Amino acid sequence: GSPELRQEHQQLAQEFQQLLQEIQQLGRELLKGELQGIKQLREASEKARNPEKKSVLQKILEDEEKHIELLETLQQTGQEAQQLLQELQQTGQELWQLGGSGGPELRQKHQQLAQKIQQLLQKHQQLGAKILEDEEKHIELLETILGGSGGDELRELLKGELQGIKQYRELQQLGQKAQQLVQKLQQTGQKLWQLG
Ligand code: HEM
Ligand SMILES: [Cl-]
Ligand SMILES: [Cl-]
Ligand SMILES: [Cl-]
Ligand SMILES: [Zn+2]
Ligand SMILES: [Zn+2]
Repeated sequence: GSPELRQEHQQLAQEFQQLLQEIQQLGRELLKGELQGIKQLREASEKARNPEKKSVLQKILEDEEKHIELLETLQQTGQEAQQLLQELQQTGQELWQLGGSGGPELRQKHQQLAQKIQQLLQKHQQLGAKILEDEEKHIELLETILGGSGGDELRELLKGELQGIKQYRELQQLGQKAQQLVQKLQQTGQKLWQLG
């Protein structure tokens, strides 16, 4: 009944708020690591004398720089979702008291905030998927230049890129969980209105 559904909706929102925090914190860890890996790449690229290696490392570096902008956009998208979550909280606490009374604008605002957060999480997801694909492409490029012996510095770059992919995967994993929570928030909140 409604008591149990209000409890579930409350619990889902608390979980969502924690997950959003963990996402943002991971983005900041991803920024740090990307910045650190770019330092190593720029040095390696500059020091490279083999044409093949130099050209590959320049393409990786070019695109890693672009990752910094994409990650900043991802973090701005997560912050916006946090701002909307605040508003869901305040409007939801008012809906707890008012219910369906008065005109529909409060109800609609809360539904519209939820729709907007779902759209932000889809954007965030897509931007993260774009970064992770390209990070994987840079693994494949590094492997092209890692034939034979030596390549010690290249192996260090590869190891860092592999740690990056681990983190990006975790980022997408949390985003998918967050999107699932938002679906459950929608379903439970719809049930709350249906039960009146
Ligand atoms: C991202 C999606 C959503 C989030 C984070 C969210 C969050 C919240 C929060 C924090 C509350 C106040 C809980 C409390 O009383 O302490 C609330 C209340 C409520 N929400 Fe949502 N909500 C979401 C989507 C929806 C949708 C789509 C609907 C309806 C279509 C809905 C209907 C309600 C209703 C009826 C209440 C009042 C009952 C209550 O306070 O427990 N919510 N929501
Ligand atoms: Cl260079
Ligand atoms: Cl070289
Ligand atoms: Cl590439
Ligand atoms: Zn990257
Ligand atoms: Zn690339």
